[PDB]
Amino acid sequence: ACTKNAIAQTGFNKDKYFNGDVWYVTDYLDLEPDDVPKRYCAALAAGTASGKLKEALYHYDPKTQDTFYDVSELQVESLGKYTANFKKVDKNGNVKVAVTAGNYYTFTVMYADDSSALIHTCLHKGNKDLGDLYAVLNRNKDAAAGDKVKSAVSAATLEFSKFISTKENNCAYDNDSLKSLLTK
Ligand code: HEM
Repeated sequence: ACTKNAIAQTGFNKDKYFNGDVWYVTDYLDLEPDDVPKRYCAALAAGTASGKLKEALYHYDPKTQDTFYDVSELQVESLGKYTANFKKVDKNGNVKVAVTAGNYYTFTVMYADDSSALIHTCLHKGNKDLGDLYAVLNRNKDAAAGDKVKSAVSAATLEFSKFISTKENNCAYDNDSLKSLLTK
């Protein structure tokens, strides 16, 4: 179960974050892991599509090769804090698993600038027991985390040394499909 009420960035610039470009997860902190894929890859695109906040997601397990895509409309709770009911889609946006109540994640942008971000998410999927996940994002795949986002990790009272890197994972990303999924 999740335990954190993440605080959104003061002065969060929604149009800059939700600009249609891709964010790569470079490092993450799961407060409730199991044995787990310590090795894992994720990226998202965040945009506005004909006046709706949207996110497209891409997950790739570099060992199992398990790959899946999602699209969500984000509903606003407050500036920088959203609730996202997701649908699993193929890369072209065709629905594989419809939106359903109880399949949602929350999404809080704790820090963002033009290149980097720190987010919190709490995923709810069926009767699954999931915990808090923090992710360091970058516009450039595998970029080393800079001092602004690392300071934000510290300011959240987290230890960056505890985050797991995705940079050494033989990750590959379908960023073109993320971009096009925004409309789906
Ligand atoms: C910004 C970040 C993230 C968001 C918003 C996110 C969102 C989601 C969503 C919506 C699902 C369910 C998709 C579906 O069933 O249609 C999912 C599943 C999953 N995610 Fe992520 N995720 C993110 C980052 C990560 C990271 C970095 C990892 C590596 C720890 C991760 C590992 C997983 C796994 C293992 C599942 C499968 C859950 C299950 O079905 O048992 N995710 N995620």
